[PDB]
Amino acid sequence: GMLQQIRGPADLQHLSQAQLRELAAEIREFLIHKVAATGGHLGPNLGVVELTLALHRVFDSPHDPIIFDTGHQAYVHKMLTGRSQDFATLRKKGGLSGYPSRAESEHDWVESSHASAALSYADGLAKAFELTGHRNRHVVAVVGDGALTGGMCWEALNNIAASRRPVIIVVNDNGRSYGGGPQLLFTDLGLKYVGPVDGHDERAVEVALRSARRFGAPVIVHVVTRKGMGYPPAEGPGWTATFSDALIGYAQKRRDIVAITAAMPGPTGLTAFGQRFPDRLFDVGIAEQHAMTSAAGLAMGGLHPVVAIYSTFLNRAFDQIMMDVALHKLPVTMVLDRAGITGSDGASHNGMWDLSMLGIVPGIRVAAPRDATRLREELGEALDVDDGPTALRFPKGDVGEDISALERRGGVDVLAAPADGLNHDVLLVAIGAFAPMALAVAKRLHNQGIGVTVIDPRWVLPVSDGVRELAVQHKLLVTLEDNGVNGGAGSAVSAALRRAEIDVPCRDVGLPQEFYEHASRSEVLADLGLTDQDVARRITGWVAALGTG
Amino acid sequence: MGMLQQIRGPADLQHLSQAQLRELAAEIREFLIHKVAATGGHLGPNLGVVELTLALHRVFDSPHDPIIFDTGHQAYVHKMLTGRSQDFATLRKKGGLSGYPSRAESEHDWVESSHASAALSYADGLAKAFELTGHRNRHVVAVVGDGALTGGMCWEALNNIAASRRPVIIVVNDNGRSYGGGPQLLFTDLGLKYVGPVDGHDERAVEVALRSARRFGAPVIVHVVTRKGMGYPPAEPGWTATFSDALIGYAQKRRDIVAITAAMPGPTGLTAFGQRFPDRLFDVGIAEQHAMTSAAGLAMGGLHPVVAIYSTFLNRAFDQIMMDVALHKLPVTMVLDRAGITGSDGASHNGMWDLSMLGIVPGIRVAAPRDATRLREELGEALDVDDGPTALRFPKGDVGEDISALERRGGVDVLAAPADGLNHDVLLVAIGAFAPMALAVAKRLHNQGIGVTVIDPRWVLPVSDGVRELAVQHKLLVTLEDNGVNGGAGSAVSAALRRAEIDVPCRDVGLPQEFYEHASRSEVLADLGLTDQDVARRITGWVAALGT
Ligand SMILES: CCCCOP(=O)(O)[C@](C)(O)c1sc(CCOP(=O)(O)OP(=O)(O)O)c(C)[n+]1Cc1cnc(C)nc1N
Ligand SMILES: CCCCOP(=O)(O)[C@](C)(O)c1sc(CCOP(=O)(O)OP(=O)(O)O)c(C)[n+]1Cc1cnc(C)nc1N
Ligand SMILES: [Mg+2]
Ligand SMILES: [Mg+2]
Repeated sequence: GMLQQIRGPADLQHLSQAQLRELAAEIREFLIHKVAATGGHLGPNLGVVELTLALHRVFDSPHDPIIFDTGHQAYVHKMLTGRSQDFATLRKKGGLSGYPSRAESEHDWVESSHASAALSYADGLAKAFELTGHRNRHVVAVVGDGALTGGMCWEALNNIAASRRPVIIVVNDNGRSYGGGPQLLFTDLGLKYVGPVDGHDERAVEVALRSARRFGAPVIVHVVTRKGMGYPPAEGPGWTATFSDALIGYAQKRRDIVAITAAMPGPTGLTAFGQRFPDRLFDVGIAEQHAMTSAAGLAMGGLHPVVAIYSTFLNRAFDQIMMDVALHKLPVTMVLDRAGITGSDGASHNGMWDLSMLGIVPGIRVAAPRDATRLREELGEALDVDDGPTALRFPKGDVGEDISALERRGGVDVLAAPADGLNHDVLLVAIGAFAPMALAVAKRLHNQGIGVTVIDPRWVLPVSDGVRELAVQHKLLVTLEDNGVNGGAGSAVSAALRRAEIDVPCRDVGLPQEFYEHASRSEVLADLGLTDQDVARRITGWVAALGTG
Repeated sequence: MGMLQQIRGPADLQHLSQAQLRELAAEIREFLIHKVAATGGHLGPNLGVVELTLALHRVFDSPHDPIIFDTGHQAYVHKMLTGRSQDFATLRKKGGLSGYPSRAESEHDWVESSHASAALSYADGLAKAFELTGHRNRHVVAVVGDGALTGGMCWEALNNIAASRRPVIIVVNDNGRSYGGGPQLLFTDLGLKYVGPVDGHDERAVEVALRSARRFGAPVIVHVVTRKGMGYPPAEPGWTATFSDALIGYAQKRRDIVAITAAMPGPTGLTAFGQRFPDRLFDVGIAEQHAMTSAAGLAMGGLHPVVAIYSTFLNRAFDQIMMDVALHKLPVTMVLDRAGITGSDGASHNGMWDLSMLGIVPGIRVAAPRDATRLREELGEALDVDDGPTALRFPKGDVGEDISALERRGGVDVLAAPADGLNHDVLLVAIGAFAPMALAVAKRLHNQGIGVTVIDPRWVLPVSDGVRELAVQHKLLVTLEDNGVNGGAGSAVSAALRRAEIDVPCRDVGLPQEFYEHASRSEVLADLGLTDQDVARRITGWVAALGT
């Protein structure tokens, strides 16, 4: 049993090639059984077993930093750096992170899962080691073919190529046979190129890595791997499926609708759209910037693009939404799935920034579906906005059960009104998927004699006349949102009331503006007090304090 | 008379002789010098593309063939050849010709954004649209400078363009080398057909290359070498100077300070820093994303980077600030010059987003200097924050005399207090460049018998204890900021008060969340009612409504 004997990378040093073959087979058996139980990125990690062995046989981590781009493929790295006994807890609260973690190991450097950044870290680290006079530190960046489609890699390669400071660029390419990688050639950029190397020939990978280190300047080592290598399998109604079906339905009648994904046609629900309309689906790679600006170009050509990008990753396209789409008043609809807490993938995956970021965009119209019917209606309304950008945001998981409104008042859906004998005390503005929690809050407060109107504004931005009209009829306004509080929906509602000379007290119940550790979505929300029990308690205290000072 | 006056549109070039195009180029240069020299416009970049622009409009049929300029500051010759040569007396003036292409001005203009490196992405989308709508024989031409080509968007776009035979012609206008600011990487062997290098001042040779590209039937790169300022040798007391001097002084003692610019060492005040510490200045090209994440890597190696990027361009680095710097709690200081209204470059240049964008970043610390001494002071404080990102933001132009405080309470500077005998009616939270306005507003209100405390919070984010402590002592809080109101400083102050159970009425006096047309900074502010007269009037109304 060799895996159990690996205390750290140096224990690989004197293994025979036969022993390394046996060890790699032990590693695959481990991954298959451990990751099947916890969930996680099985396929990408099976693909890098020999690559990771070779990296830790040639380089001296962390004196030689091994930076994983995206970081979802560092399980083998963790198993070879003292953490093989920790995988029962993988991606669980308090357990092993699904990405590298500096708190777990000195061998881990970058915790962000946002792709294509590794080479930029590498350039800065190499610059730092020169400035501090550290001898013989070899920065190694492991970059997938998908990550290599992102613009950050081009900026970093241009900067790296301007210097003889050694950076070793390991391209982990599983988009081709020895797929989702670059269409552009990177054999002739002006940087030394080694390969293509069979990334499941462990000794060949070491030979190439050793040649790269000897060269003493920037070098690209192109390694070809197979996703899921060694495991054939790898080699409840959700919001996504409701979106997919609704988009197809609208596009059957409207030929001007096109769809764009940044490398995630399946997860965004666009695969089925492309099957029906193959000429109207574009996969631009891991390139959210180009997704949005190419959408602007499509709209300048008369089309109405639907850009489906998971909330957190849309951060990369802020300036394109602002200067390429909004400045030109172009009809681009953005669909942000995985909005709000996602939980298991940690801080860099939670979609908790979109309402705050999109709120800076002049004239933007943003909707947060509360259920399946409202996702279908609001998508149709967005597709009917022809003079500027629109966005829909909704969480991962089971679609919310339909909640029909008591009445619609200036675009706002009234979901609950104060019961007879109770007054209009609290206006609870329920954003998106928090409608059920708001209704439960209203029932608890009812039992305490506190009258609550629950509304779903539908179109959260801009804040509508209906919200302002109902706000003046209540004594306290509470916004409940699955988004960071800073610049979020609650702050936007407060700002709109004050602009309208309405000074009803407002409170912003949302996610504190912090980076969250991995846990289940329900665990994160409970730890933050985003439960109907805790929210009702807070509102009780605010109501009792009214006029006390 | 001359030929330029006879050019009604591009087709009037069609039958000119080579000798005539040569005379016309010289007339265009003389015109550009007459109307742009010493005005603040982009003379050099436009002198560089006289022959290129003539050749483009001799080969392509705009706008059936869209000609998309990257950045757009080099489209003056394009405008002269598309019916606007009589409009240059108004260039970059309120109500006059834009400094960038404008769809309202001309069917020949497509992209109005000045943010660089986006043209090829527009071009990919446009080519895709023409295919989907069945338009024949529309050749999309993107004119991309060598500097713009250092931006990541170009690589994403070229990757996508290369996946299709849809005709996109990539005209690289390279003035970073002689026939530097351009890519270090080669683009001769990307898998895309490459033509050149072409002498960009040989108008005939440029036409020959463009015709070869136009008939190729697939994407093609045409590499044209131009000389910035061709034909005009001269083209061939500021906040920024205060920053420059302060940074050099701190780095003399702190060897761990490094500076990074995204292709603007001169305008950001970093040239003088590199001259003193040449190993500690990095120019990463037009690559704000790489600037921030390589800053993260430098910080991971034990250094304290100072990233100087103009406010509006920092939008491009939002996710790197968030997931590469802030997530790792790294000590990177961001210095945002041209913060607030800049005016003459129009909507895509005003630095009116940074307080709103930065406020989303968990834990961030953001300062807005009110004067030179506070820039020096707050920069030093930023450099001493070792556990997360800091930012300073300040406006273009000259810095006036220091504004002295009456006292500092909880980090907040009290600039004025209600006169003896007046009540504490208004807390006027003056952000950065608007401290003089706030003091003028307070004097007007004083004459009306309204007592105002004016504070400079210095560190606007997070909102400080001092702001909360003073707010409860007043009947009204007004935040005055040179930033968009949505998610800006005023909304942040309001949110902090409400989180602390303080319901004192707050008003957010800032820039409406709109894209502004070009005009002078003072004109934009006046048009918005951001003057001490107008703001005092609004506050008078709010105070009258509260009574007491
Ligand atoms: C179970 C839930 C787990 C969610 O996490 P995910 O969605 O699996 C992940 C890691 O995140 C990835 S990997 C990936 C392709 C890598 O392709 P590539 O680099 O070739 O790697 P490979 O696996 O082939 O080895 C993409 C597109 N994403 C999302 C993503 C999108 N946009 C940006 C800027 N950054 C991202 N990080
Ligand atoms: C006096 C007021 C006028 C301000 O306007 P500026 O600052 O001149 C301008 C146009 O903006 C430019 S041009 C330029 C180099 C172009 O280099 P290149 O493409 O090679 O052009 P060329 O050599 O032909 O001039 C750069 C860096 N900037 C700023 C800039 C920075 N970051 C981003 C994302 N986008 C920008 N647009
Ligand atoms: Mg891959
Ligand atoms: Mg140039």
